[PDB]
Amino acid sequence: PEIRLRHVVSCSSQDSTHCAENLLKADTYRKWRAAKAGEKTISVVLQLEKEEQIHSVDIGNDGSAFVEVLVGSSAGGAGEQDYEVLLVTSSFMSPSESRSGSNPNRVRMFGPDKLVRAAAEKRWDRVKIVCSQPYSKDSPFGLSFVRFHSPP
Repeated sequence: PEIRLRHVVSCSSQDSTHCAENLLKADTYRKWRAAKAGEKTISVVLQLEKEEQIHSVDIGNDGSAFVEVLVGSSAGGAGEQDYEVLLVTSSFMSPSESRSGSNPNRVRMFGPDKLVRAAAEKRWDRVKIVCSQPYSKDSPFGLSFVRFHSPP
């Protein structure tokens, strides 16, 4: 079942139109992008409506070369050293593509086997997504969408 996202807890950088809020539902066809070109990495923390176990993760790219997903809890606050990695840094774009802007919109699905199972074993209510683009400072980058699913 698709996990429901309540609100955006924090965002390192976002556009006035392509803002973090756009990721709360994949339904929208709305994107999240950096306020500016040339930020090597950008970040958002999303709050789930309830604490849940994550089974699968779909990522719709939008100009990023790498994407990482970490999981955390709103309970007892949430520190830097507080987020567990759920999906290790995954590639969506090559240096060449990143430089030329080719295939920025690649969508990739990550099932239970491609997630780290220590983190994937537990329940969470916070979700941190980190996007990187070290190969090109020419354009704003981010995600098109993100879908989390609980176990069936």
